[PDB]
This record gives sequence, C-alpha cells and structure tokens, in this order.
Amino acid sequence: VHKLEPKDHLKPQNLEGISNEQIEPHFEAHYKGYVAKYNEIQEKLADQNFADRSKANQNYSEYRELKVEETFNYMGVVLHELYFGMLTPGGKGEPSEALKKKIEEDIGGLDACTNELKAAAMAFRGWAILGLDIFSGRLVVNGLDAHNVYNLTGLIPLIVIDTYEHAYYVDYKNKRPPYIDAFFKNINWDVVNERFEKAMKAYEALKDFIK
Amino acid sequence: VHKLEPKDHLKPQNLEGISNEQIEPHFEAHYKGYVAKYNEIQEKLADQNFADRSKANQNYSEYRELKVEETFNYMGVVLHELYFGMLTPGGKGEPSEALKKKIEEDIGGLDACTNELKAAAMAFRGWAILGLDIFSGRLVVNGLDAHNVYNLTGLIPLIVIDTYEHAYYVDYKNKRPPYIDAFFKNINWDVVNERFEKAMKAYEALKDFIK
Amino acid sequence: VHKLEPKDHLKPQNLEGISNEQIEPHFEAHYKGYVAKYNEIQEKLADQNFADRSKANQNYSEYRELKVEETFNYMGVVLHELYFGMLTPGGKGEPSEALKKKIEEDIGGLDACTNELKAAAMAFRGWAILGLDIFSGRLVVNGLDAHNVYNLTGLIPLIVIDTYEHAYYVDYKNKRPPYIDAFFKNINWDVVNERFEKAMKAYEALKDFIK
Amino acid sequence: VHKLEPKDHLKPQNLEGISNEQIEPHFEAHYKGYVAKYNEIQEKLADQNFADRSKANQNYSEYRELKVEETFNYMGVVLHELYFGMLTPGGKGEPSEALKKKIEEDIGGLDACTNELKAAAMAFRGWAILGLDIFSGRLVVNGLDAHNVYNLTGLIPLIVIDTYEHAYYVDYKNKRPPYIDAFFKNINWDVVNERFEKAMKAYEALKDFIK
Ligand SMILES: [Fe+3]
Ligand SMILES: [Fe+3]
Ligand SMILES: [Fe+3]
Ligand SMILES: [Fe+3]
Repeated sequence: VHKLEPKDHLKPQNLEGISNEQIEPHFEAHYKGYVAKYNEIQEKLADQNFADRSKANQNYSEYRELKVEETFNYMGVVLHELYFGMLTPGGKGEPSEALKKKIEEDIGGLDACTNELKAAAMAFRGWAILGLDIFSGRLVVNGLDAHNVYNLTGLIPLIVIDTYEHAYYVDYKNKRPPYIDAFFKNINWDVVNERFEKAMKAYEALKDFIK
Repeated sequence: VHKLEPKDHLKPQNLEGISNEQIEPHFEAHYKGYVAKYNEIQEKLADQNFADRSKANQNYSEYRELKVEETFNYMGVVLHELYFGMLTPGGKGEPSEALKKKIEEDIGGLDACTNELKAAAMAFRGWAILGLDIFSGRLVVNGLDAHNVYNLTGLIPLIVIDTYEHAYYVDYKNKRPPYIDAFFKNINWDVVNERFEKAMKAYEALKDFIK
Repeated sequence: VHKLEPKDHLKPQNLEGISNEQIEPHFEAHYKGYVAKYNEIQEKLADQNFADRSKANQNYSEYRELKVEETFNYMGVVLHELYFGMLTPGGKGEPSEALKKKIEEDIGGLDACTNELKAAAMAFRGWAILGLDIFSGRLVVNGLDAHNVYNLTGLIPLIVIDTYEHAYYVDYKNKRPPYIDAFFKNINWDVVNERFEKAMKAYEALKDFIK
Repeated sequence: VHKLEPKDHLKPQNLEGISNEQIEPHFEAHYKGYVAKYNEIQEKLADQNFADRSKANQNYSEYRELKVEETFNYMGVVLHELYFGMLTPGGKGEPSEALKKKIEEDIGGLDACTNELKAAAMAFRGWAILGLDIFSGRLVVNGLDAHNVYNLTGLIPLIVIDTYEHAYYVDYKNKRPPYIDAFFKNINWDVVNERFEKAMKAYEALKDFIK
C-alpha cells in the first residue's frame, strides 16, 4: 500500500504568540495520529477480502466507510503539513508583487483579503483557506467545517488556518481572535510566495479546463 | 459580483442508455438551479451590510451560511459541467497510452480502475471521481456524499460520475448499476484525455508543493 | 442481535396524487434496504472481535463506522414507517381539537403550520418533521438533510414528510411542490391524532426533565 | 419569539478530575454562546420578511440556513444543560435497581454498558449518549459527531458525555481517556435515576407508537 510518514522537519518552534506547549500536542498527537490512521486505512483498503468491492453499498459497506475516513485522515495530514510548513518565528519575507496584484484584482486588496481570511476563520469550525480555484483562475477563500467537509475540488491552497479547538485551546482557550492575529505574525511569506508561483504556473496548463 | 451563466452547449442528447427525458430535468432544472443560486449568493456576499464580516461567527452568521452554501452551489455547477461535458452518444475515442500507463502504475490496470470506479459510484451518495491528487501525483478515486462533502482539496477531476438520485431515477428508478454501465458506454475519451494532459502538465509545476 | 423485519402492512396503495409506480420502489427497494442493512450492522456490532471496542477511535475504527451508519439505517427504517403509516387514499379524519389548539398556541394556527411545513419541506434535502419537543413541550418543525443529519434529540414525530428525490421523482421529477400538496391530500388524521395523544401523555411524565 | 436564558444554577464546581479552570470557559463562553445564538435565530425566524417562507429553497435561502443552525444551537443548549446538570463533586448516589436491570437486559450488564459508553466517547467527535429509544423501548448508545449530527429522533437522554475538544483540553489536552474516567467519577446518580423514571413512564404512553 502507499503509506505515509510524518515530516518532523516541519515542526515549528518558538513562534510569536503560539507556544511550544500548544505546538507539542498538535504536532505529536493530532498530526501524527492522522498519518497513522491513514496508513491503517491503506492496509485495509488493499485487502480485497476485507474491503470487498463487490459489496460496495451506500447504506453501509466496509469499502464505503474506509473511503469516507480516507478523505478525513488524508486531508488531516495534508492540511497540517501546509499549516506547520508556513510558520516561522516572527514571520519571514513579504508577499510578492505578483501575489499582491492578484489579491488586489480578485479580492480587492491586502486589507480586504486579511479581513476576509479572519472572517472565514471566525465563521468556520475546521479551517479557513486562501487558494487558487483552478476552474476560474481566481483566488478564493474556502472555509471548511472539518478536514473533509466543504472543501472545494481542485483548489490549490496558499494560506491554511487551522480553526479546530486543539489548535489554540492551550494558549487562548475559547478566544480565537488573538490566535488568528498570532498566526498572521508568524507567516513565512517565502513559502507562500513559492506556492503562488507554482499555483499560477499550474493554472496556465489548466486554463479552459471546462470548455 | 462574479456571476456565472449556464453552458447550454454542454447539454448531451441521444445518449445510449440515458434518455433525453432523463437529461432534460437534470440539465434544465438541477444544473441551472445551482447556477442561479450561486449568483444569488454572490450578490448577497457583495453586500457588506448583509454579509457583515465583523459579525462572522461559527454558530450562526449571515456570512457563514452564505459561504457554506457557496461551496454547495459552486461545486454543483462545476461537477455538472464536467459530467455533461464528457458524455457523447455511444462514446468517442479511447483512453490515451499515457493515461493507461498511469492508471496501470497507480491503480493496477484498466480492469482494476473500472471496478474501483463502479464500487465508489455504488458506495457514495453524491459523486464518484477519478482524478489526479496534486499532493502525491497519483490518480485516486474520490467519493463524495454531496457536492461539497468529502471532496479532496487540490484534486484535478478526470472522470466524474453523478450518483444523486435525480441523475438516474427517470430511466432506472432505484437501479443504479445499469446506469453506471450506461455512463461508461457514453464516455468521450477525447475530453478525458485532454483533461489528463493538462492535469499532468499542471502537476509538473506543482511537484514538491509540500517540502 | 436485535434484528428488524419490514412491516408490509404499512404499504400504501391507490393514493391520490402519488402513484403505485412511485410507491413500489420506495417501499420495496429503499425502505426494505434500510431494514436489511440495519440487520447487517447489528450482526457485525455483536461480534466483539470485528467491532473491537478497545480499538474505538474517532479518526477511524470498525466500531465507529458501524455506529455511524447504524443511525443512518435505523432512522431510515423508523422515518419511513412513520411516513407510509400515515398515508391513506384521499386522506382520513381531521386534526383533533386538542391538536388544533396546541398548533394554534405554538405555531400560530393551522394556516401558519401548513405554510411552515411546506417551507421546511422545500428547504430541506431529507425530511421535514412536525413533532413535540420534549424539552420545551412545544410543537416544532424540524428539517433534516438526511435520515441522520439535523435530527433533534428527544423529538416525538407527528407528521413526517420525505423529501429525498426517490420519494417523488417517478411522479413529479424535479417538481417538489405538487408532491407536497399530494402528501397533504392523503394524510390519515386518525394516525396523527393518536400520535399526538401519546406524545402529550408522554410529555406529562417528561415535564421539567432539565431542572 | 421563544427566547432562552442560561441556567447558572447548573454550573459545576470543585469536580474530581475536572478543574474549575476547565469548567469556566465551557460554561461561560461555549454554553452561554449557544443560548445567545439560539435567541438571535429566533428573532430572525420571527421576521417573515427576513426569513421569507415563500423563498424556501434547499440550495440556499435565509429560512433554510436559520433552521439548520437552529438545530445546532438548540442542541448545544440542551446537551450542555444535561451534561452540567448531572455532575457533582465526587459523584452522588448509585444507579437504581430498575436502571441496573434494564441495562442488564438491553446492554448485558453495568460492565458492558460502561465499556460501551467509553468506546462511543472515544469513537465520536461530538457526544456519546446513553438513552431510551422510544421506538423500541430499549436503552441505546448514540454517538454524535456534532450537536446536530447523528442524533436519533425521539431518544430520551439519560447520560450525556461531551467529547468536543473544549470539554477536556484545558486539563488533559489531547488525552481523552483520563477525561472520560473523571466524568464517571462525578456522576450524580440521583439525577440520572430520575431521568430514567420519567423516561420509562413516558415510554408506557409511547409504546406501540408505530403499529
Ligand atoms: Fe489541527
Ligand atoms: Fe446531478
Ligand atoms: Fe424515502
Ligand atoms: Fe461542550
């Protein structure tokens, strides 16, 4: 089966506003837990007798349940890697001119975009994502209620904010706003800018996908 | 606001196993209904007073509800366009050698892939999708329980099967299997092959997205 | 295990506005399908080795998936039995004075209640229910997006309307409004009135549940 | 409109294994937040122009969104009141003989029931409930992934365990098992026994609900 292993090199440390105490369980327990479960699902999915494809049924079937949780755990892995990977103590770099221009024409400006992201982060129960919609070529804010609920198909993630309670409860308890501000203070723009460059290059090959 | 309009040129006709009687309400009522509602949401989202961003709240807020249904309706539009757009009476072309090779190494073969797709179509309440996962560069089968439930972020769709009851109830009533077979008989491989080419070119710019 | 068997005596026939052609697959395929799957889940849940309780995990575990679908299928059974059981050709009886009075004080009147029910039936993707909320002792309209999504705990169902597409697609295709009107024409008020009497008697023992 | 107010007298203090620091935000912020939002929804639902019933639509409509979140917030209120209301420092009383006998015949014994509850609490993302199913007259364990997801219609709650992360993150961080044990140490059996008595009396009026 196609198994995954955690990327320890992605673990943030000494962030401004987000303690190591908060990072520890988030990275070591939650993130790694999704990796472990995804692997279990892969093993069971590989067993044609356990996940019998001929018994596939929408009311209940081993195959169905495995596929349902596969999206939950895989997204749990991916989203966390995108989240931790873009955090550096005190932040780094700045959004590129190309990124600023796109945000300006699609969202209205950096000010409008930040407000939009904070709003989505406050309105959603799982994640708030700023990404490129490959179907329209526009930057969009996608809010998720869970790792696998409300995700837009095809979206290339640029900025990912975890709004699950475990992401901020150690430091801020019920107070989400100060956590969102802290997240913005530690954004590694070198990472985001690179993601954008790749996203745009990819979009050039994907334009007019639906004709 | 960014409004959409239906793509009438995508409407299939005289399909083998899928009647015009079945296609009519699916295209004219359902598909166009998602376009209309998406547009309404865009207008309301543009009104900063109605969708007050400062009032964003996860328990309930006008902003939240609009963003939630935005994903439902937008995916409803996109998925339907990908669905209708790949159907031609009696089918057309054949899967490219490049596509067959990728399926072979990622899924195990055309036989394994067809079985996998039919299984997902039988196991899921909304859609069954074969697409390219930009995070691993592998073809994967993604089942959805609704337009916006269980979608994998970043997935580039190649083959999309609608499993909503309105998609086959006119012709087959509760019988989904014969509908799935009929779908396979009308696949326009020229469309799918092109999608694959673009998907692979896009992946080349996206490889090593997470480092 | 605690198994169930379909209640064939509940099958409606010769309804006004709802054909036998529509009733057939709904009762014989869908309803009975939920009974069959619920039974399978019960058998697997009884096997302590398959549904290992010590391995219970929220990301994925055999125990979890079985419990998730148990609610889907059991509600599928119960809701359908309440639905079919209250339909008689051309309708029967009338709402009791006691029922009318409660509706009047809780909802505002029969006119307001009918409008409320039709609205919920049009707004929800699964079911529209008029029932007694045991926590407040008030009649409330509860809309569900699926058999097990948005259900209010403790609610005693009086009137249940199926809004799943399979419930009306044979007769009305995408047109839900005429189906809702037809449903109201075949309501067996003797059944509903009895449900109400029992619900109220039950509420008398349940009042002040939360102190 | 029918508004609600928090029940301050339900706030637990000096629990064994669950600190006041943990209780504070749970009761003062989360619980009271659901009460506030439910009230807002009631006001907006009362405005026939805002929540226009004639515009009821399942893709999106003000009426729909309000009804969706109404279940989220109302259940948030009710479930929390049942949760806090059954907690006393060090626990109190013991399960009645009547309760023990029912558990014995329906579940298999106190030992089996405790194991079942802990399993459901570990397998579900929102709540784990032991209640009386009015349709079968049997005690059942109902797991929920959220306040309004997977709830069984008609269920009369006896024991309610909150598994949301905010319920235990202050004291145990990611460690849910020790929290579940602590919950069992503070159960006020006088409350549970009374709930059971009322539930059984109610069931006597509800037996043979579906005929
Ligand atoms: Fe997280
Ligand atoms: Fe469709
Ligand atoms: Fe149905
Ligand atoms: Fe809680």
